[PDB]
Amino acid sequence: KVGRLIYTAGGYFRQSLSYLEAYNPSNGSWLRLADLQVPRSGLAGCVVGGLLYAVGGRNNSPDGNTDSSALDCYNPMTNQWSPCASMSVPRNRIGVGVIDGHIYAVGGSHGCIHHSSVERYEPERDEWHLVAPMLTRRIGVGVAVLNRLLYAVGGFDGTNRLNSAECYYPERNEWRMITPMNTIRSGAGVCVLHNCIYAAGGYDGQDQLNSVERYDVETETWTFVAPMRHHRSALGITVHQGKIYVLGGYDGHTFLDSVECYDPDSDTWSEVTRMTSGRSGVGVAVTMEPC
Ligand SMILES: O=C(N[C@@H](C(=O)O)c1ccccc1)c1cccc2c1-c1ccccc1C2=O
Repeated sequence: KVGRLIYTAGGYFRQSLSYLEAYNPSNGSWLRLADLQVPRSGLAGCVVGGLLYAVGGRNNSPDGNTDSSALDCYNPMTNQWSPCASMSVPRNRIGVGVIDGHIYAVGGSHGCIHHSSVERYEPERDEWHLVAPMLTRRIGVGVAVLNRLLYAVGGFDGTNRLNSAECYYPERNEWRMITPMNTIRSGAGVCVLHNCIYAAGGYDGQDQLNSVERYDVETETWTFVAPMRHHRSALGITVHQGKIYVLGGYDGHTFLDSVECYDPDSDTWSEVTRMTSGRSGVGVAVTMEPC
């Protein structure tokens, strides 16, 4: 269990960013690692087999905006990125979850197109294949996996921001609606901790949110927990050693550098570090330290 870092890839501040930086909770240090080959915001990060994957996003740049169909792999042992097979379609503001060593890419946008489509990547074969689409088109969607079931939470369908959520049952290749959240959330951070799916922050159509709610997969209810110190949309999120970490985002005024940590035992958030610069739209995942 030792030696793991929180990696943050990409993001946005004025333009999309290529940064890969890794935080060590055991000593408070940050490392700057190999830049992404292409800057991207609105991507997602995940880890399979000790390798960090960066999925989708968009390169917002002075010379144009290009939505990304890319899958790229970072190996901490070599500090190098390698391209993988690309997805069927570009997906900005994507959500991603991993089940049994397979990466699911969910929703996202391509220009004015808001996807309901979903595809699954097989690292051993370096292939993507489409699976059943969601019941709702969702961009800015939060995704997490609990008990080998995949959840898609909130987002924007092209007309309205959403409080709805749905679950994918892989052995039936089928999506079903679950109880909706109490709050509309686009661009929330969504993760799994213990028996619950958490949705932290986001934008409700009027304001960035500091509230946080969790869905108990047995009781099918959403319950609010302690709010974050900062309102934030387009935040990064991950879980490490039993605590939720939220990174960056936009608070309605500033691109945040703060990283907050949620302790479920005390139901409290604390500010634990700051990124090297404020940014939104990052991808985040946990794997072994490099070299
Ligand atoms: O929170 C906002 N927007 C969310 C939405 O539209 O649902 C969203 C959700 C997910 C990804 C991107 C955006 C929002 C509202 C007004 C002004 C601004 C933003 C914003 C967000 C991120 C970076 C910069 C800004 C910014 O200047």
